[PDB]
Amino acid sequence: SDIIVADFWKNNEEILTDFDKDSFCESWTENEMWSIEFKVAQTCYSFLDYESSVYFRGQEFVVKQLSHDATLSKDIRAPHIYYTCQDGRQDDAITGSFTLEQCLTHIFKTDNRGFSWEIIDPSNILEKVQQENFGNNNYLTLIDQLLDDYGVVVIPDNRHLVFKPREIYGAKTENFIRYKYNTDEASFDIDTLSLKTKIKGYGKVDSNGNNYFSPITYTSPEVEKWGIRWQEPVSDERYTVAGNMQRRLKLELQDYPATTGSVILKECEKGDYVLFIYEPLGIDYDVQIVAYKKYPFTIKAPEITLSNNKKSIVSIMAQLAKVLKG
Amino acid sequence: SDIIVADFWKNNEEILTDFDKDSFCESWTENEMWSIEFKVAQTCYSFLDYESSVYFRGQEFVVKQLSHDATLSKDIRAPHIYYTCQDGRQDDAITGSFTLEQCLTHIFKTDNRGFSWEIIDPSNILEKVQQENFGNNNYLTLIDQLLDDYGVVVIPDNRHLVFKPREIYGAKTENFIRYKYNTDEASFDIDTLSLKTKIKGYGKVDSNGNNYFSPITYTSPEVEKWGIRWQEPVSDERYTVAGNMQRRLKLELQDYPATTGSVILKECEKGDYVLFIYEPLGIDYDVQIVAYKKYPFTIKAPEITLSNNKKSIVSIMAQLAKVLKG
Amino acid sequence: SDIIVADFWKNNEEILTDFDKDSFCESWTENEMWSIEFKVAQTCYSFLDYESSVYFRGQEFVVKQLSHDATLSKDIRAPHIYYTCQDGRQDDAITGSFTLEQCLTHIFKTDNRGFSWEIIDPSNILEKVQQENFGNNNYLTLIDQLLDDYGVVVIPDNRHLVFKPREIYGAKTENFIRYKYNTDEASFDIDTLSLKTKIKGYGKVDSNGNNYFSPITYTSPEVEKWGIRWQEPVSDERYTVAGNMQRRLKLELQDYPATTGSVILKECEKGDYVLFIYEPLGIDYDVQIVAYKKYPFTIKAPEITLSNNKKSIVSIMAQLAKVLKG
Repeated sequence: SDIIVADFWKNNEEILTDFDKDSFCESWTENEMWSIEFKVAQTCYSFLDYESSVYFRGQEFVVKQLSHDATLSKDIRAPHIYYTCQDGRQDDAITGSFTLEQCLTHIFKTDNRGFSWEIIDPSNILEKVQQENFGNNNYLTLIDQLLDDYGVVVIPDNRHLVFKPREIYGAKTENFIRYKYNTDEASFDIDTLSLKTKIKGYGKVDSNGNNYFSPITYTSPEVEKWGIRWQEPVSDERYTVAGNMQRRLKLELQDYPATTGSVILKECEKGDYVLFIYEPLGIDYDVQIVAYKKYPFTIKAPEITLSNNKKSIVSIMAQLAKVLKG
Repeated sequence: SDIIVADFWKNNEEILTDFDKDSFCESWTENEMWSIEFKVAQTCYSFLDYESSVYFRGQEFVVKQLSHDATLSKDIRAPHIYYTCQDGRQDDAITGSFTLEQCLTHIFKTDNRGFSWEIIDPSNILEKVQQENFGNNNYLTLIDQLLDDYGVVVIPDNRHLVFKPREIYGAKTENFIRYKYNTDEASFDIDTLSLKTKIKGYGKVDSNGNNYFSPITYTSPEVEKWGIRWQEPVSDERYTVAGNMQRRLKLELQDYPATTGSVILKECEKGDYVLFIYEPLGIDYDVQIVAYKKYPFTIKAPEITLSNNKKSIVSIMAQLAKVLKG
Repeated sequence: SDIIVADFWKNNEEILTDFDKDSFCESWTENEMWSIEFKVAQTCYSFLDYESSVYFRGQEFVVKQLSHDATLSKDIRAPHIYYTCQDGRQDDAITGSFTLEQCLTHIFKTDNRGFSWEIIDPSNILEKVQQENFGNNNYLTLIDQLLDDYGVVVIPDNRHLVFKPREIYGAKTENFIRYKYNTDEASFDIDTLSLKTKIKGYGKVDSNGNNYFSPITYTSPEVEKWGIRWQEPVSDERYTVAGNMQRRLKLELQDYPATTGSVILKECEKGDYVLFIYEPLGIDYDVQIVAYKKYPFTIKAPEITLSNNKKSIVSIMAQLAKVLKG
């Protein structure tokens, strides 16, 4: 449980001591942020400043924000080392039918900046995507594109990046929520504003205005419950053949009420599933762990965010704003 | 005055009883929202839940947001049935010189989803608009485009949609405001940040860079009061002939101070006009009813929003934020 | 120190008297706003209303926002006369390799609206920029483009506009801040989220996909301190030759921690430099005066904003939001 701090130049390293244990917070939100924040009061080299590394439970975080007030007090915000990949650019672009492996190779070919990667896909879920000018961006933006293109998640262990198809990210647990109303341990925002039961996927349109392939349709089994309601189609001008489009549609269709909540659950479990039972209507569906907030040096339980909201993290935060406002 | 509630499946229907009469709110804002919200406390089928219909004064509202707290309390927000047209998509697109009637026909040809429409235009104000790829969107977005293209308003009576030219939407009343300053019954934000007196309308430019027609200019009579000040021109690449452009310009020019206020007025009157007399300068101009907020089960007078702000509803809300802040 | 007010029509002019001296505020933020605001209580022509001119220390401000409450009180917000150039449009566009002088001439050729200009560049820093369709916009938007294209600042003296290369805007003062932590007189937000040490500049790409010239690279001397970290490149499709690109890159690279603070300093000094010494790491760099807030009729010292944040004024305000929140 010792925290280690090193200056950017790695000449001063020590155990961090003068920090507020109740301040100390580790926070993660799926594909948005992973950071630690804490407050230190002091009473003589530099160990903790901009660009210092802070080592906590086997992971490295780098000081990017730091306040100075005066004894003296500093409030640190340190994003996980993963986020430093944004310092890298791949200006070169490639076009063609490529695997995730070929794309990741493209990102890091000229300067890997200490990053490595692997793809875990033993069932061969993934397939090629037709890239057009893949590149000309910073490494993080490029990775984020791949996540969307291939239907994968990235799980950083320091600068080693593990990519997995969404299907094998998170396992079914034995946790479940029988939801009748909000409690101390579980509060949810639920709506049907985005409830849809059928969606189309369209590829490229030729110079004559004709489609390369007939659009793909994906229909939820909940079409029986709610009737046909059309989600905005996926339209991807790069696809001249269906490719992974069908799976893309199923990944995107919001065929259950958008449900986002903050819970205390009864280990690391990013992406793990909890069965959500919406009791008033007897409708059962999975919600996933999409965020956490830990105070590891206190007796507080981790605060977990569970969601099935496929739209966006901003849509998820809107729902949580309603949860917090009450 | 009985409210009726039916579940989505129409197997349970009843008179709604356990609701907070002071909570009960009907709100409308021109081309933005129309909803009811209320709170119900309970102490056994499902009647009121997601996708339930709530019938109030001859109109249908559908539960899309619902809170659950615990006795038990639920806060409902139910947009008018009109807004459910967004569940429909017209993926097909059409190009050509079309009437509003032809466009509306296009929207609902494959699946009307229970919607109908009519156009009331006895004076033949409306004309054709040159559409390019009209379609490929949800029904609400398409309708909103038509409102802008043709200079019309839509007035939903449940799923029956009445379209009217802006000229015959709202009549001149005998209400007037002699404005010297803000009172309990009328408070206004007024500015001249967007005050303009002349505007141009441009159509398509050809492959050589030449315009299909010379731009149309519309000059306010207030050019005598304020001098020439140029509004951002209308530019519409679809127009190869003037068409309805001149009228478009007059619909858009903000030739009076942008004036937005919340009033209590001394029936349904959406779009009706109130004469606004800006007393300090002796300048008279019309403001229109663009929103209301009713508490029908209380003795409170409807709160009305009057505006002549042609920019946007966000611009109108900015002004009201100033009214509310004081 | 007499304030003079004239109505828009210039028939009523007088010394302004019934105003709250503590209310009276002059505020400037670099290329964003320059205004006065004040409150007047009254107890009879119109002198002070919408479009009135308010003359303060040799500059003209025009009333655009005005509140009315009731004795009677009015809160005025009056942007500097410079901002009225937005009432002018240059619909015509030009393409070619042009000097700043040729562009400014283009803006004001048809109707100068009382504006004049001059360029002060005795060292001949400025050069031609390849314009494509320069024009078709309001005068302020066009000026703002030129500021970015040519690397210049505009310093309005009423409607006379002085343009200067960034190098000769602001001089080195003898003011310095030895920063260890925040005090009553100086509080700063500092981060390294945008810290970059190398950047590329790209021009036009031809029909075959090849660049007209090899990209230009600019490397900070701080690459020795922080390592190579790539900023988003400048990419300008108009450039078929390097032109002023190298200078553009140096103008844009954020090679020191983004540092924004509110200070009381110990005359007009827009753009003047203060040496910022970040004491904990012994890193010295310039910050510039980018905003002020004055209460000229009080004993309050001007509040100055110092920054070296090259991203945007919104990025600068974000940092100040952190300063204000604490």
